[PDB]
Amino acid sequence: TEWLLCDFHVHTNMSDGHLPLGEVVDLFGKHGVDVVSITDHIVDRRTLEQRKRNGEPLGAITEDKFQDYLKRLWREQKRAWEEYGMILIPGVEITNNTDLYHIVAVDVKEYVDPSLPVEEIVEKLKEQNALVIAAHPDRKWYLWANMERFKDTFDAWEIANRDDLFNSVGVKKYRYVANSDFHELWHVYSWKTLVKSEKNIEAIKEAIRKNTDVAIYLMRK
Amino acid sequence: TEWLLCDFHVHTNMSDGHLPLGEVVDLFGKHGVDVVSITDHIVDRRTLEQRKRNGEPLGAITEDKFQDYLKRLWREQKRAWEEYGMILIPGVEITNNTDLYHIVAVDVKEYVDPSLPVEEIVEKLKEQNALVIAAHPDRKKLSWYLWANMERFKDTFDAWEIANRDDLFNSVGVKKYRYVANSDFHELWHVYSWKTLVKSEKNIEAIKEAIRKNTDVAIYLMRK
Amino acid sequence: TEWLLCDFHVHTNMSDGHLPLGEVVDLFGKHGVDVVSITDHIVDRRTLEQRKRNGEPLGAITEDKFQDYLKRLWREQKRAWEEYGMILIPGVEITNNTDLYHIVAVDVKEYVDPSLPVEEIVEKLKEQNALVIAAHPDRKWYLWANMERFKDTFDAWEIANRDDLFNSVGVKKYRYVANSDFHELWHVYSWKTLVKSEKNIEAIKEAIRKNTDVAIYLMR
Amino acid sequence: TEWLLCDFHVHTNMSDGHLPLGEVVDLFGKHGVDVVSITDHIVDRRTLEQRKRNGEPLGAITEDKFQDYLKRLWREQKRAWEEYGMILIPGVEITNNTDLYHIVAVDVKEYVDPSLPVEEIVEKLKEQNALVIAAHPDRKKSWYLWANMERFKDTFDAWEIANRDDLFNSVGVKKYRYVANSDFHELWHVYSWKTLVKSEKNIEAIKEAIRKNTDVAIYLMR
Amino acid sequence: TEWLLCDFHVHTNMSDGHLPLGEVVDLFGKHGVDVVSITDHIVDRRTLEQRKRNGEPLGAITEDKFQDYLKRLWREQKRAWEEYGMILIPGVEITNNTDLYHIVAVDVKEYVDPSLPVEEIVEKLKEQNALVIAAHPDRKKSWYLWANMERFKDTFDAWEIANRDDLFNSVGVKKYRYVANSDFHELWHVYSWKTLVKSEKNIEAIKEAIRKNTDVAIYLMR
Ligand SMILES: [Cl-]
Ligand SMILES: [Cl-]
Ligand SMILES: [Cl-]
Ligand SMILES: [Cl-]
Ligand SMILES: [Cl-]
Ligand SMILES: [Cl-]
Ligand SMILES: [Cl-]
Ligand SMILES: [Cl-]
Ligand SMILES: [Cl-]
Ligand SMILES: [Cl-]
Ligand SMILES: [Cl-]
Ligand SMILES: [Cl-]
Ligand SMILES: [Cl-]
Ligand SMILES: [Zn+2]
Ligand SMILES: [Zn+2]
Ligand SMILES: [Zn+2]
Ligand SMILES: [Zn+2]
Ligand SMILES: [Zn+2]
Ligand SMILES: [Zn+2]
Ligand SMILES: [Zn+2]
Ligand SMILES: [Zn+2]
Ligand SMILES: [Zn+2]
Ligand SMILES: [Zn+2]
Ligand SMILES: [Zn+2]
Ligand SMILES: [Zn+2]
Ligand SMILES: [Zn+2]
Ligand SMILES: [Zn+2]
Ligand SMILES: [Zn+2]
Ligand SMILES: [Zn+2]
Ligand SMILES: [Zn+2]
Ligand SMILES: [Zn+2]
Ligand SMILES: [Zn+2]
Ligand SMILES: [Zn+2]
Repeated sequence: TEWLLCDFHVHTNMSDGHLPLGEVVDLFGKHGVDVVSITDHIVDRRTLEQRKRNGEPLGAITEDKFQDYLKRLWREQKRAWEEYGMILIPGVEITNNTDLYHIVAVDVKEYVDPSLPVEEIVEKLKEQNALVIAAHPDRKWYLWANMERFKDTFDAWEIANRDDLFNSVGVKKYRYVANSDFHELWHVYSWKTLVKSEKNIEAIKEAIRKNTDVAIYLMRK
Repeated sequence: TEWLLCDFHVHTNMSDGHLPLGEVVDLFGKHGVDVVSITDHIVDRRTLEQRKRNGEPLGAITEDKFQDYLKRLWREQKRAWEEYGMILIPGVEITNNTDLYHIVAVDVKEYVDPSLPVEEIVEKLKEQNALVIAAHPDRKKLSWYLWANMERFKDTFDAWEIANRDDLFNSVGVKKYRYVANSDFHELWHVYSWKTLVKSEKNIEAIKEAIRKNTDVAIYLMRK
Repeated sequence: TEWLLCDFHVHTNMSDGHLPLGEVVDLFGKHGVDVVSITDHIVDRRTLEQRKRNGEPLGAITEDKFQDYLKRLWREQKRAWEEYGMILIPGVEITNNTDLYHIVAVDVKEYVDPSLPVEEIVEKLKEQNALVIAAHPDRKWYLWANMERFKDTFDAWEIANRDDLFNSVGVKKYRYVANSDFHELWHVYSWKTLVKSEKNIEAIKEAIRKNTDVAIYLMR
Repeated sequence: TEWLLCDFHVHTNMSDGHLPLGEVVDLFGKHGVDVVSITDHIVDRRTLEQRKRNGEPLGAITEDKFQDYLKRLWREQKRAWEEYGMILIPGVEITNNTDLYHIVAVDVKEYVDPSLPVEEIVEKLKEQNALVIAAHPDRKKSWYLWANMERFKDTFDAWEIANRDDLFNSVGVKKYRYVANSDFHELWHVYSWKTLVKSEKNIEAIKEAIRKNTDVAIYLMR
Repeated sequence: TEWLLCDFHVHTNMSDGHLPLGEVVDLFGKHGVDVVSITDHIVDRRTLEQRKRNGEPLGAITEDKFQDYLKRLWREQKRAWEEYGMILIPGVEITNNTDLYHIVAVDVKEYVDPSLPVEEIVEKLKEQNALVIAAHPDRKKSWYLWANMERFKDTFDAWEIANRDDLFNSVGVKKYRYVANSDFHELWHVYSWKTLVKSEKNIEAIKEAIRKNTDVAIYLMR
């Protein structure tokens, strides 16, 4: 166990990020990030159809393309490791804009319908042995309004996002992670998670879940 | 360079803490803290006179007793190391309650008058090779002088408290200032608090260097 | 705020243009351009060494002369202003003909090695508070093959050059500018940039970066 | 003379657009377009007969209804100006799908038969003091106008150098007079290339400016 | 051409000012100064050696760090304009405490050795297209420039007629070209004499206006 620099909340142009998968990997890799998870949006059906009909970009991975999406991440795991000794973890941001809950899952293997209740989504992700994070809206909300309700539900809560800290997770002593919520280049510099863990995916998930050796770290230019 | 667990803002019953020094050291050592600074209060003359006048406790080390205070900590350095492999750094909290600024000095050697202007205090502390932290008032707390004037003091402090007890102060992070996180310990239960994790060799000069540079510094919430 | 006529991509005989600096400045001045950047080439070493070897002209400012070049441009800012109320901005075209990227920097202060990676080059230009443009090759290329990758990299992309529009910039809704890529007198008639901005260098760079009040205009 | 943002090529559900007239106006108004022309289709006889015959929608304003169509637009001129300070100009798209020329006319007052020769159409429109633009087929879609550009060099006040999200290099390379429009049918077509023109904010001044074409730029609304 | 409020003589903690660069900029920005030049000291060799030797602070930017100093100022040009619409101009105070001439240069691009003769300094600065001002010693403080005014009649673009809260009648009585600045080191020095100049809001226009000196006034900010 050394301390690893991690970012569990990162988007590409496969959903609504600015940048291609390869480039997001090169950026984080060249900046010494040890562990990154790609968490592109899957979206509730209302939101997706609202976008289709207004001719807006979907900004999401469709259920039909989700397998092809994970396949791209499976392949990038290889490049990320061989080129940077970086651990890339396939994930997803389960994004419900109708009921206003965004849930990040790390080490996902199957699509989960974002329109399902929070507990069913989470039970589904736990059946996949994914890590489950309550994401916090970025500075620029159902989970955060009902934190006591969801106390044993999530493995960790976002205490930090972009350049912002959220005192409510700390005050309640909840389990915490800190991520960039990356969409564009300059978001690479953000609060990150430092975790004391063997450098393998099961170990990393365990360490976040335990949350006894997890700190938050602000990466600056 | 392994990452070390650090708390640079800790008080004992020598100033206004609830607990005896020995007991504070034992508690931090048994909780596996790697670096602790004891930063008991020195307070401006006017505040002292006022407490003296109201017959309330001084809650501070007097100028006359400062070397005796340092002498207790130097002996505590020995025990801290022998019993826990812990680095105790003598420090102080320079407490101006008249003008409302609290400055934590880590690895202090000489008394400095808390009444002086901020930059005079800091220049004095730099001559001693002490690490100089801008302390944040705790949430159980007025408009505080350093925090109202952050841009003015940006090149004055080696670090600002981004966190204190169980609270985070987003202003530090938003501006990307150098940061530390401490307990501001007074009571048993303040041991469980935000702390600083720093990548550094386990020696006092190396630790101060790491904090000043502030590129391998994280914050860490110690829980029961 | 008035809309300004700008040309951010212009060469002189100090690199590979046909004309003297003074004459290029007058030409643009007299045709009523509000903002012009002189962007003479600096070239990667491999390409310089090749030309040296084949006895071909360098067509570039050498690293050693780069300050003397900018010096000439500082002096021309004074004259361009006094004579024509025109804003001349020192610039450069970072020309890598080994890996085929040309990068135009507006309000450049220091030489940047064109042999560096694109991202290193750009981060260096941003450190100088320069405006960074993806030059498109004239109709008579690594960046254009990799536009998605460089989306957050450039402040703007050439959507037009000489008399040619490049549909790919627009189709992608990328930030755009339009310039002459001037080398010859007749290149003064070309696609140019109309930008709504205060008439000052910082304001202009900001308005190109924002790109919300930027149009293209054909000078005939 | 400030620079006005303009769209001279917009359709409503009165021809083959998807949207109510009122909506179209509200959409352009609230996006800060200064000048809009509604240019619904009128269509050559042969095409209309063919459509009637196949039971297809006409997607055109009939000759019988043309004046009612203009009346709908005159009333919207008032609301466009009052609500948004926007100049709405009644126009039309003269649509010959038999010989393949689409001609956009801005500030139209009378119906003109799309089956007439290009040149006779343009003369009829110039007798009405209408601005006359050669419309370029949108990318999604051999066109007569565009195949015979030299023939029509002095025929049109302007050619479409841009349409929806596409640029057509042929107009610029020839250094012809140009405008850029949305060719709007669907809600999302409001984000398109548009024309930026330096002009007094009135319909005669505007038509004059496009015609001169020396203070005309194109502008991508995103 | 409206009248711009200007301060061409301001120091930061990078030389001997009390305040961070960012603060200085924020202070002038929020007080509505239109144009500021940061003019930290560069100092003659002999003075620097003397200071090193006495263990005093250098209170200067070294030749080695000059380009980094300018880089700090270029980045602040951007933030000054974006946050305040203020023009920040990189400058310098050429400080010869051996022969006693202080020369302020506005829009500087290269380091110039303060140990050079007055005239050689000014030529080097005019080769950079910098504006060149004779700085007047502040009152709190026999100076070469001021003792030899006739000698330097056509040497400087302007002389300091005012500094902090003091006016120097010698410049006006001679009817020389003038500017008025704060010579800022401490927070309270923002309230000082300043220059009001009728100019287009750009650095070349501004330098030209001061140089002509026919639309330049002095203004006490309180
Ligand atoms: Cl989020
Ligand atoms: Cl999001
Ligand atoms: Cl405190
Ligand atoms: Cl306290
Ligand atoms: Cl030690
Ligand atoms: Cl090119
Ligand atoms: Cl070229
Ligand atoms: Cl069409
Ligand atoms: Cl159509
Ligand atoms: Cl009218
Ligand atoms: Cl002075
Ligand atoms: Cl001084
Ligand atoms: Cl400027
Ligand atoms: Zn997103
Ligand atoms: Zn989200
Ligand atoms: Zn977000
Ligand atoms: Zn997100
Ligand atoms: Zn206390
Ligand atoms: Zn305190
Ligand atoms: Zn406290
Ligand atoms: Zn305290
Ligand atoms: Zn060339
Ligand atoms: Zn080129
Ligand atoms: Zn070229
Ligand atoms: Zn070129
Ligand atoms: Zn249609
Ligand atoms: Zn058509
Ligand atoms: Zn069409
Ligand atoms: Zn149409
Ligand atoms: Zn000074
Ligand atoms: Zn001086
Ligand atoms: Zn002075
Ligand atoms: Zn001075």
